[PDB]
Amino acid sequence: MPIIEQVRAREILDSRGNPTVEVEVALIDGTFARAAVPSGASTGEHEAVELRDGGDRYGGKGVQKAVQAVLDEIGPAVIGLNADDQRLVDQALVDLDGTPDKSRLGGNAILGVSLAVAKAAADSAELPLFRYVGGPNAHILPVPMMNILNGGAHADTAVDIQAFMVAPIGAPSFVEALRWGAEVYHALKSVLKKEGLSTGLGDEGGFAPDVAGTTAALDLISRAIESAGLRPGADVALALDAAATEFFTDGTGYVFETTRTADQMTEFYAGLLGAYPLVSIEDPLSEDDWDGWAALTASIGDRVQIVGDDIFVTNPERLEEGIERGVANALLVKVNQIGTLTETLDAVTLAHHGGYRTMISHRSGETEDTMIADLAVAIGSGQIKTGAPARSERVAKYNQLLRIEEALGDAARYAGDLAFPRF
Amino acid sequence: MPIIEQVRAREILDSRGNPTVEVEVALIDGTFARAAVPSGASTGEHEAVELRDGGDRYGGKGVQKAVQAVLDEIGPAVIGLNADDQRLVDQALVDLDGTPDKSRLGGNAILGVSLAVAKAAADSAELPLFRYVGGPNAHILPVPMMNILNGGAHADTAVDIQAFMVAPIGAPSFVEALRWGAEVYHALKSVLKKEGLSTGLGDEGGFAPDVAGTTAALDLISRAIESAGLRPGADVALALDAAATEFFTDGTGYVFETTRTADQMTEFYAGLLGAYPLVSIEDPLSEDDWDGWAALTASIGDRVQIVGDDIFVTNPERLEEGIERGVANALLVKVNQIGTLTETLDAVTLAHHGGYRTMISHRSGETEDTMIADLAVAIGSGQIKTGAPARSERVAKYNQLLRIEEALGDAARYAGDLAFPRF
Amino acid sequence: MPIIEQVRAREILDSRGNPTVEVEVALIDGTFARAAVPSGASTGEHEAVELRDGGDRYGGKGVQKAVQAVLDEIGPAVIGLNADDQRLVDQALVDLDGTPDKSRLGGNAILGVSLAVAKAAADSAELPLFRYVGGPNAHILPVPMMNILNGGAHADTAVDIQAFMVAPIGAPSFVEALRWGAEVYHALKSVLKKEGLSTGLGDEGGFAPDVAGTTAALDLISRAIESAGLRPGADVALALDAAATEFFTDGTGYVFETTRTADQMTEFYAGLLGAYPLVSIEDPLSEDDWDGWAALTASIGDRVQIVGDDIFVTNPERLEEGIERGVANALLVKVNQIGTLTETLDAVTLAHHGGYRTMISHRSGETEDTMIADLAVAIGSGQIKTGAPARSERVAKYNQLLRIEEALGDAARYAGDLAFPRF
Amino acid sequence: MPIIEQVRAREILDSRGNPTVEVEVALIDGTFARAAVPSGASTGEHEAVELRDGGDRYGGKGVQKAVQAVLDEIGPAVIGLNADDQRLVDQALVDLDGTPDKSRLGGNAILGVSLAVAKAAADSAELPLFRYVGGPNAHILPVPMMNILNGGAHADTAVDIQAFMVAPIGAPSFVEALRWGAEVYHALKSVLKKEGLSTGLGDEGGFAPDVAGTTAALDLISRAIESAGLRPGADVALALDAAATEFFTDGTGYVFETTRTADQMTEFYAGLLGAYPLVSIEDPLSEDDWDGWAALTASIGDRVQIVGDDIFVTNPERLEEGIERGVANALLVKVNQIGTLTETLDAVTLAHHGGYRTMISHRSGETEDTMIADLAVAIGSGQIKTGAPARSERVAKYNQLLRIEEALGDAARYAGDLAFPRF
Ligand SMILES: [Cl-]
Ligand SMILES: [Cl-]
Ligand SMILES: [Cl-]
Ligand SMILES: [Cl-]
Ligand SMILES: [Cl-]
Ligand SMILES: [Cl-]
Ligand SMILES: [Cl-]
Ligand SMILES: [Cl-]
Ligand SMILES: [Cl-]
Ligand SMILES: [Cl-]
Ligand SMILES: [Cl-]
Ligand SMILES: [Cl-]
Ligand SMILES: [Mg+2]
Ligand SMILES: [Mg+2]
Ligand SMILES: [Mg+2]
Ligand SMILES: [Mg+2]
Repeated sequence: MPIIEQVRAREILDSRGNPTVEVEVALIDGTFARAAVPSGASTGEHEAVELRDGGDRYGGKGVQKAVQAVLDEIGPAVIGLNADDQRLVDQALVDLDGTPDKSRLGGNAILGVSLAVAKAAADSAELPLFRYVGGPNAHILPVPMMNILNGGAHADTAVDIQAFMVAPIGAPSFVEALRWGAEVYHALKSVLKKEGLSTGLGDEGGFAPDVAGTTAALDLISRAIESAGLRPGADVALALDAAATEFFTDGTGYVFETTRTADQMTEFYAGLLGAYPLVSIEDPLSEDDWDGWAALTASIGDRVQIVGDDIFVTNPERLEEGIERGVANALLVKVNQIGTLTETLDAVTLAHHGGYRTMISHRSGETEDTMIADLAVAIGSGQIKTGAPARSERVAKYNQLLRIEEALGDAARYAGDLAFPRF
Repeated sequence: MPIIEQVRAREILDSRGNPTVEVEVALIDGTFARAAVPSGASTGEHEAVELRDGGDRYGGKGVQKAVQAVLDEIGPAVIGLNADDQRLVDQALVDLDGTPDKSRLGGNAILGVSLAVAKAAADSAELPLFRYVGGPNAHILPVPMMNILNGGAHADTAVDIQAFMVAPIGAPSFVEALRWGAEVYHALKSVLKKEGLSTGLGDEGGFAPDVAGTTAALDLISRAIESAGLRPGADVALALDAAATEFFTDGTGYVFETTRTADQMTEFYAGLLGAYPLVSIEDPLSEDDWDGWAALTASIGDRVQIVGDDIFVTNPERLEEGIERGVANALLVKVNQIGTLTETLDAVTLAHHGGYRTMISHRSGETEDTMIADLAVAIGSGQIKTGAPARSERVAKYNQLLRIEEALGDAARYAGDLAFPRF
Repeated sequence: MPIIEQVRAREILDSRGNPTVEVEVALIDGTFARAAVPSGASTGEHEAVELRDGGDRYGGKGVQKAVQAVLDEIGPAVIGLNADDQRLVDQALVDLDGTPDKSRLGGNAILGVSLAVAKAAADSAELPLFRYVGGPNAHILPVPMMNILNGGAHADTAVDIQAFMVAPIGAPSFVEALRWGAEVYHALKSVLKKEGLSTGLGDEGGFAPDVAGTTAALDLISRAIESAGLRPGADVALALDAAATEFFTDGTGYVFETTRTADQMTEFYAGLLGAYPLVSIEDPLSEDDWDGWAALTASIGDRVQIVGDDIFVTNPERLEEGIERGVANALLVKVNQIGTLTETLDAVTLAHHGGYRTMISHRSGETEDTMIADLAVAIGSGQIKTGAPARSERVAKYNQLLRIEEALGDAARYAGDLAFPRF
Repeated sequence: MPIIEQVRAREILDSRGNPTVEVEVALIDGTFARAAVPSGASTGEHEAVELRDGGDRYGGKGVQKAVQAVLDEIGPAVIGLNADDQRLVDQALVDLDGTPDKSRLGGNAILGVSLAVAKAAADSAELPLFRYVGGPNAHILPVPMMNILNGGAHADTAVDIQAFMVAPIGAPSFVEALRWGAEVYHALKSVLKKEGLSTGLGDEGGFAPDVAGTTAALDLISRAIESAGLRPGADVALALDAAATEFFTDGTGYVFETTRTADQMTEFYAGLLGAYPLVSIEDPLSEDDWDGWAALTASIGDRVQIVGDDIFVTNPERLEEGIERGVANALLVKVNQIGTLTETLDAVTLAHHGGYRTMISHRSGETEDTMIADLAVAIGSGQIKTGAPARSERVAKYNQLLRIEEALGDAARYAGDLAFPRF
């Protein structure tokens, strides 16, 4: 019987050396599971609240209050529940907290317990996590959307686009797709050395060279793909996270490379589509620019995937508003933006039912936890955004997808160019 | 370890007294599961082939060849496989057969093994079948689309529409929705007695009274809903299976109540939408009328759900062609039209990803097997078509949904009017 | 019974996106364990040989030959052995290979199997890995020697010292020591931003700012410690990896910041000891400069720990030669330099018996594997070198030490300033 | 789970027929273990206190108070602890007692519980005791230091040296080394019969013939080695326990064979090194003669192992003082001198880290318990002092080393002449 017996939490460090929550759940059958919670560098206004300790300790970023909340309140509210009743457990966490944004117990305390319970349920059932969450039909390995060059608020350069990604869509399999991603990243390291540009890594393991702007960054990436013996677009296509909220002024406009309107940003993005093998653009406009996004999606949404991150925050409520308004055609899925597995899967359901694609995403503050790799296959997103093929908080996810591919055998299918029908 | 050890089959009878396949699978951990295969009265041209024995025995409808195929060939090909690898098992069945339409081993032999393996995997994992297929997020109880009055090729009347269904969309829960369906069906029995019309049941448990046509049948149903103390549309809405292939002549047109064109049938259906609280119409045109369907879906598809049954036959290939052509907005899901659980779930995936709704369906020849009730919740269709609340091959499904609702507790949600946003 | 039943290997990626070996071992009692192998960016001449595939794939760095060697040859030679007989298993791996430097099967294939077997033995015995390797007396949490600023061959600067580390020796506990390391690293990020220097990370997660030389780097670190509210030396002391082989010419001398002799390098190092709270210096001279090292150890060895890395390569044979010659007073312990757990522990034994201290070390190419954290406590080194508190291939080790500290309860002791009696 | 459930004690007799403590521990998984406590004939001033009953019974040497202390107080303080947490259990015993020298509960009550818990933990983990204490690297069989001729306070003769030992350093294996020890002991019996000297045994199973002094005793032993067909020094070397405290007067000097100073005793010992194949001398000076020992160790410590017994009493505190002062180069390890396994292993750690060798030792009052044989291999001392190859309280240890050698197979290594690099 997979009845919850014990729930504990501890403070560990994330991949930027800031504290985060790790939760362990033990079931009465001796099943033990452990889940760690990611954290964003900068966050959407609309995200679930992380409980942070304040004061001097770790710059105010301690999570001892979250840890105490798991031991004093969450444990006692969920011990005796069946870990298979993920929706009951998640509803009891949400009711316990009693707030819209999980500001009392913290989204970080609550997601910790939610993910650990799911992991314990899967172990008890003797099923791999992808198969317990997705059922026996879970088999699709995601195209890895790999951040290899950074800009925006995440850089000390004149590039305002936050992330430049490669997507090995033409690969026959996920094992070959990871290798393609790795070989282009290694060749970009060599191209950067040869141009005398910096090869220091950012948070996501990508390079942050000081370059002129968006097209200069895309040209270096294209050179890297060719240098790896691969064809841009057919083999390795491109994607962006503009994260346009970071360069947007409330009620004013987009300060980009020139102040521009939503419609001008769209002309820019349209220009990039004509010049480059772009399959996806994330957050091309800001998190509350509902009019701009609708007009942009109407303009270019037939030609490229448009991903809502900060505009949706993995929230069914804000995503429903977007589907209604014809805003974006894809949802970035961040479990810690919403706080429970159940609410994450309701958002994925709302998207998938509504014709929108999904992309599972890391946070800039990640851990050795690989659960999003299992999530990406469980929900059959066909797309994952979990960093450069460097820094093991990113690579551990890619290694877990290798293991999932191997375990599926001839049942595995790599999403490849079927993730992006518009390209 | 849920390794397949034994696979046996026997000939049993379906709900019309014709033979069908039942398969039992035993795993090395002592797990035992049993699955029975439904059969259609009349079938789509494009369905997986049922192996039938021919000769005198049971009118040519014996399934001893299918039973022998399970023992001589399928068992030996899948023993030693892990029952958790549903896609490997289904691929090995499809490769074993080696034909497009499963004409060598039979769709009936193959689906038997496929469904029994899935059931055995769920038992081994100690999970209810809905939760093993759908994962921990499976929680949505379907609106029951209950056939209470028949016509077409299934009748001796002037009604050409095959099925008239009630849909208790306004109910707060599936337990109340089943009761509403039952009380309207009982009141329709009383209305029919009072009009001197026949109360003999058809295959699906609905009545087949000799009435004038479509609007006469809808009026009697509306009287029944009011007689039960319920409001037509707000509480109990209406749906149809025209099954228009049954009154279509190849290259000619629709002989309906008058020969009509696809566009004329659409004017008729449009007329019914203005006069009646219709939420869904299945097969309004014939199985290969791709032009007619596109024009109909363009005309009324914003106003009502349009379900493809015979046009799609639960086939990813034919459904892809429909999505491309803007044909229908819903897929009728019939596991035995395609032959494996895996191919059924790929069709559901293709639909759900593509913005199309799904409705799990019985066949006119059903069994005491309740697996489609678990399927409807697993895939979160929000809709099931499994007969009148009479004849236990129909009622056993409704009873299994009660048990699933009870087991989910406060996690259960009834789809209600959210299954039909267009109404 | 912990009899080895199955041995498998797969190619995964390390923290620099290059391939490495991961090995899984299953025992007949159902115990399953997984071990990943690290890889050095540049290597000592004397290290165990890594089998690499060559050709185009992953730049020649594929490990498919190593993976095949684990499946074709190692598995068959160790299945049926008791996983508790670590020395028998390691001797059978060494005899199987039949070469001095493990050049036939590869140090990477062999260490994979060695570490996985040890992990499986610990799981079977139901003991944490630190307690199975070190016995019930294992309780000492290491001072973390955290690389926060890089130079040498690992940089594009004028600093020739490869690694600048902080050592929180004055902390009351490992949990406080990790926090001190994290807060100084965060304050160094702020000091670097304020001097307009690069905050891109190197392989070990440290910063690589373009600075003048050794004393400029030490001054920035000292500013960071003070900025964190900590006292240099008393709270946070300093350590170096000169890696002097990287700037040494065979038979010629040390090109450093000026060509210098071994004795001149020693005058430099002696100067740094008078000016800075240095507790340790690794590889102050080159890997085969036996005369230089003896004279340096005689000169300053009473005043500071002198660590042999490339001079010893975790080899009992080369370490014995050093003890005999009065060369160094500490051994850097790198399991993959020697290839088996058993030979690693014989080197630690030879050192500890001989009055030499040990420091467990990461490689620049690391994985999500945390086994060296368990090793550092098992052998009671009191010292570990496993990166900056950034990049989870480094932080996962620090998180595992937190978990080990918590599990020991009041039995835990933090090595603190007792790791460095000379300071 | 190896949780302590029951702790009982009984009074048994030691090898001299005096009472001692035996402790049994039962764990909740059904593991049962038994440990007996040795006792010294005469003791160091600084040893842990043995609780003795006083009065008439067994000459005042009853241990009923110790037995009662195990049942009334120790059991209740350690039941519910994990037997794997040896340091927590030992700390709880030390805190319970609350005294420096364990004078309240008794070192004999406390060591009984400590050793039984360790044995129970090893059984629960299904590991031999040497492997549970020493980890998988424990493999070194000790040179047996076998007392074959006695003098001092342990005799009625003019020999003031307490123990004359043979050390079969040249043997290829422990099985051959035991045989060499046995054959020399049998030949010494024959040499003694032929000189008309007594063949009655002392407490340690050695002979106590009435001889002239030290050189007369060494000559008889040398004759015995030759008579066995072995070469003195190359095959069988010699060692001494002077136990010089027994012939030392507080503040006065050494009454030996002549009153002598520390420096004169050293001239004597130096003379014996020139004339005889001596590898080790234990307690050459008295337990508090810190100046004498330093000067002696400076004089001859390069030429022979100098073992501290009564000067260290297996106490980390007194051993630290010796390492600081350059006093001795080896620690005699007597678990009952300190009272817990944990404090014994901290003393071994302090020694081994500090370049000092260890020799595990029996007490003159021994039992059928063989645990020190497992300890000697666990800590890889390479040396054990556990009597003549006569009297089964001595031989049971040698028999247990045979069993440990056999169980290690080709992983076993005999320390041989590598235990004594100075010879
Ligand atoms: Cl919820
Ligand atoms: Cl869309
Ligand atoms: Cl998707
Ligand atoms: Cl298939
Ligand atoms: Cl649609
Ligand atoms: Cl649906
Ligand atoms: Cl070896
Ligand atoms: Cl030294
Ligand atoms: Cl050390
Ligand atoms: Cl202690
Ligand atoms: Cl020494
Ligand atoms: Cl030793
Ligand atoms: Mg974003
Ligand atoms: Mg139909
Ligand atoms: Mg180094
Ligand atoms: Mg003694």
